Amino acid sequence: AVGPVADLTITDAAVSPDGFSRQAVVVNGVTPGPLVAGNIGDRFQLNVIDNLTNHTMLKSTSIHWHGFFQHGTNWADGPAFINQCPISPGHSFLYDFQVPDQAGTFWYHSHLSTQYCDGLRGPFVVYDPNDPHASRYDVDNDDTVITLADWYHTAAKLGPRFPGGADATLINGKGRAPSDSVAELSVIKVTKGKRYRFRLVSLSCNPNHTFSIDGHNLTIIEVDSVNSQPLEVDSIQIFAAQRYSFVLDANQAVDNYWIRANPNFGNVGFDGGINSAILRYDGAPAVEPTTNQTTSVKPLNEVDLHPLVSTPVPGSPSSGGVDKAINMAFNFNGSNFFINGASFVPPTVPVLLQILSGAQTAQDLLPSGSVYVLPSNASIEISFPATAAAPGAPHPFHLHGHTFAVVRSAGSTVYNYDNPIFRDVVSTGTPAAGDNVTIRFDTNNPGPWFLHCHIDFHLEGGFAVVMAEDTPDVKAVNPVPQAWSDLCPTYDALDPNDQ
Ligand SMILES: *[C@@H]1O[C@H](CO)[C@@H](O[C@@H]2O[C@H](CO)[C@@H](O[C@@H]3O[C@H](CO[C@H]4O[C@H](CO)[C@@H](O)[C@H](O[C@H]5O[C@H](CO)[C@@H](O)[C@H](O)[C@@H]5O)[C@@H]4O)[C@@H](O)[C@H](O[C@H]4O[C@H](CO)[C@@H](O)[C@H](O)[C@@H]4O)[C@@H]3O)[C@H](O)[C@H]2NC(C)=O)[C@H](O)[C@H]1NC(C)=O
Ligand SMILES: *[C@@H]1O[C@H](CO)[C@@H](O[C@@H]2O[C@H](CO)[C@@H](O[C@@H]3O[C@H](CO)[C@@H](O)[C@H](O[C@H]4O[C@H](CO)[C@@H](O)[C@H](O)[C@@H]4O)[C@@H]3O)[C@H](O)[C@H]2NC(C)=O)[C@H](O)[C@H]1NC(C)=O
Ligand SMILES: *[C@@H]1O[C@H](CO)[C@@H](O[C@@H]2O[C@H](CO)[C@@H](O)[C@H](O)[C@H]2NC(C)=O)[C@H](O)[C@H]1NC(C)=O
Ligand SMILES: *[C@@H]1O[C@H](CO)[C@@H](O)[C@H](O)[C@H]1NC(C)=O
Ligand SMILES: [Cu+2]
Ligand SMILES: [Cu+2]
Ligand SMILES: [Cu+2]
Ligand SMILES: [Cu+2]
Repeated sequence: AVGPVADLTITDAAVSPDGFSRQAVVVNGVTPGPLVAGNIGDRFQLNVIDNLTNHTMLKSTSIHWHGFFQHGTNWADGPAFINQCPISPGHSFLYDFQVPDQAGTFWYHSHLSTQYCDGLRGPFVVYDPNDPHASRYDVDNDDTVITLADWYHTAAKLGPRFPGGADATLINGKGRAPSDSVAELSVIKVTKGKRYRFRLVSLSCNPNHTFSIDGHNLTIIEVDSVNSQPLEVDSIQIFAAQRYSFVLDANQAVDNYWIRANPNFGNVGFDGGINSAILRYDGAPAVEPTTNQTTSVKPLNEVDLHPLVSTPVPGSPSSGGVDKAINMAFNFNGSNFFINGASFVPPTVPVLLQILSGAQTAQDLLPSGSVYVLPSNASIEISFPATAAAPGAPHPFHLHGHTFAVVRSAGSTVYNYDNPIFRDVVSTGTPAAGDNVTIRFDTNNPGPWFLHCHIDFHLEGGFAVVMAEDTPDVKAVNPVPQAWSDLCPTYDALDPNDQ
């Protein structure tokens, strides 16, 4: 792992994770990029060096540190034209922030167009030397991070606007496309008798994945950086951008066992060993498993998750017992997504720069109809009713700068004002189940924070809004470095083909 103080060099390279060679966006030579790690309390100084040369995958870039509150450092959050102008090619920029009050499993990714889909994405872990779950496992390290990624043989800007699924699911950066079932698979080495904290991170641009391990159950103890009550399951459906820690007891027979991550669409199942990797106990031969999959009889259900430590829900025990309730009505017209009649188009001047330049009201802020001004020190409820009007369901919505209470989960008609799980990416379910997924949070974090579908192609088609939280305090609370002030002039000076 690198960090907390590190250079991250962004370049274009040839990679072949599934044996097919293509140009991708890589981080210190690799994709998924390297694990960034620190401890709770750390200051991170992550120097992002943009040495990109390929305009099709974008020569400019911007990195988001997914799940971090970034309190007082809203300028470092990453979304292009919300929190900064992109870094320009040939330049570097220092993201410099603290993580005083969080620990768990995160990730980092480009937040410029669909560039993370082209490879700029990797895992990010913040350890707790007082982790309340430490008694449950023996091993937690670089090799117990498990990444899932959808991989495409055509680049983001070159294929369909809304791809019908990936060529290959990669697990720790390797996997098979169904045409070449010879390509090397990832191996996750375990040792009989040891308990492992596996940190499962979905780096997905689009599909969700139903993750299982032949012969083993999984005890979930963390959900998107929030410590849970331990929950034993035999399969986990994990949506783009979500994270779970699970404990795996390596107390079965020394052998090879299939690791399975079946996407919701694209190449499904496991023929040829697609959608798979290998759990190899030490001593087992260097061969593919021959285990078979059994029916999941205890699948994860989000409603079954609860915080480890009692965490009151923001507001009061009633539908709309909050200071401000916002409903998000979805639409789609074949090319673009809309929220409450507005398809997001990034503004010329980043929302944060507009605020620092005096714009504190929805009337003054751009894009018009896409920015919701929130009062300070208030409870907020947001509902995302599933509708046939928004194909590509279930949409995993993400709120930057906050961890929220999921008061109503997909596939559940029930509202939990008592002990609902908190997380930062939530499936908004389907119109088939009449879902009306609802979240709550408190506005104690001044700044503009993106709220958007985490299917990158949908974000790109406009499926986003901005929550402009406590705009009158943004300037005082988030002092900006000169390097940040320099971004927009430099970017705006670029030829459009060097963007
Ligand atoms: C900027 O980044 C973008 C996004 O990735 C790059 O876009 C690529 O554009 C090229 C050229 O326009 C496209 O090439 C097409 O590629 C396909 C598939 O190619 C792959 O499969 C081959 C078959 O086995 C194999 O030879 C290739 O290997 C080479 O390429 C890789 C990757 O760079 C390299 O690592 C290797 O060393 C090899 O050099 C590769 O694995 C190919 O089939 C296409 O050909 C049909 O296409 C044309 C028109 O129909 C025709 O002339 C041919 O007869 C052929 O039948 C074509 O060459 C490519 O698909 C794009 N990549 C992606 C992921 O979308 C762009 O290249 C980058 N620019 C720079 C400067 O690198
Ligand atoms: C992961 O979780 C799943 C679900 O919780 C769990 O599956 C359960 O496994 C047990 C294995 O103990 C299954 O029950 C067995 O079923 C067989 C077939 O009917 C019976 O013959 C077994 O009886 C023998 O073994 C018992 C000990 O448990 C003796 O008490 C008994 O007298 C017999 O000798 C036994 O009942 C159970 O049905 C499943 N439940 C399902 C599928 O819902 C699985 O074991 C867990 N995996 C791991 C590795 O922990
Ligand atoms: C999903 O829940 C939201 C939030 O409760 C609902 O929107 C509210 O509906 C009632 C109408 O009976 C209004 O009084 C509230 O003011 C609404 N909030 C709005 C529109 O901002 C929504 O109706 C529910 N939708 C579905 C499909 O169940
Ligand atoms: C969908 O709406 C967008 C944004 O308003 C518009 O520019 C686009 O042309 C529309 N597309 C179709 C297919 O109607
Ligand atoms: Cu994200
Ligand atoms: Cu985020
Ligand atoms: Cu979506
Ligand atoms: Cu985001």
